[PDB]
Amino acid sequence: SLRPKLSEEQQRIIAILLDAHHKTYDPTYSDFCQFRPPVRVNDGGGSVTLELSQLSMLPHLADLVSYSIQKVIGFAKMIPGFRDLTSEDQIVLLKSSAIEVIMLRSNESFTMDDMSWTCGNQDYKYRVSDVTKAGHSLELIEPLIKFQVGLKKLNLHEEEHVLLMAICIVSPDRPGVQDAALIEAIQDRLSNTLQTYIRCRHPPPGSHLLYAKMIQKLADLRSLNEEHSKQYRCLSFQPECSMKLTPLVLEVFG
Ligand SMILES: C=C1/C(=C\C=C2/CCC[C@@]3(C)[C@H]2CC[C@@H]3[C@]2(C)C[C@H](CC(C)(C)O)CO2)C[C@@H](O)C[C@@H]1O
Repeated sequence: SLRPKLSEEQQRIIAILLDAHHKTYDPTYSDFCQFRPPVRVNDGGGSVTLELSQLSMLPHLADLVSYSIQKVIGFAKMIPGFRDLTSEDQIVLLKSSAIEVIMLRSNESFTMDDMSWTCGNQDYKYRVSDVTKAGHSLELIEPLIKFQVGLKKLNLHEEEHVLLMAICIVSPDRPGVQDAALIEAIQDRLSNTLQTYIRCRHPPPGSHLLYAKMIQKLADLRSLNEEHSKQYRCLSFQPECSMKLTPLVLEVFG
């Protein structure tokens, strides 16, 4: 019922997060041509044996994800309060949420026109088929696409988008966290900002239980995270796979 106005601090938090995102997410994807080139082998049959023997799209996608992890680290460092955490806790949070924030931020390039992550010409258009060419299976891809569509349909304001990523990163329920109380205090400040923003700036009927739906996406992400982890493990068993990855990727997912 009540719709309190955003406090000055809350307005500041949102401005800071919008700015952090604009500085770490290039909507033109102009750096992508610097990654190792994408290669698409003929795999109309979706052969696991062939996909693993080649891993043709892995070098490019690994570079894309490595690049993205670097951007997420930069984004996180700008989250109000993040710097108040110990170095040890900052790293724990980053490593555990990296893949989830990547899935979230990727929703910006995802398009329902053809269910792909379109980052430019045909060369930089990523489809389910490209993900399989990188060693992953439908067990991850299927729910990932469903997740992207579900997120797209929430029609989030950029303010809600950046707050969701911040809330995802600053989670007290990550294994290995030291000061969970502090992390939770920081997360609550962000969650309260999101709830307040939704209540006084998000017009209906898109505001109906929007917060609950957003929180459910965070739960969905935990599942996707676990499935990606299991599959990455399997992928890492392929001889010479490390050379197709990057040191940052090896560390975060290793
Ligand atoms: C990265 C970003 C973008 C798209 C995200 C995608 C499309 C390609 C496949 C990805 C990268 C998917 C998200 C997860 C999925 C995954 C399952 C991860 C996996 C990585 C590994 C092999 C190491 O296991 C390869 O496929 C583009 C832009 O919006 C920026 C955003 O930052």
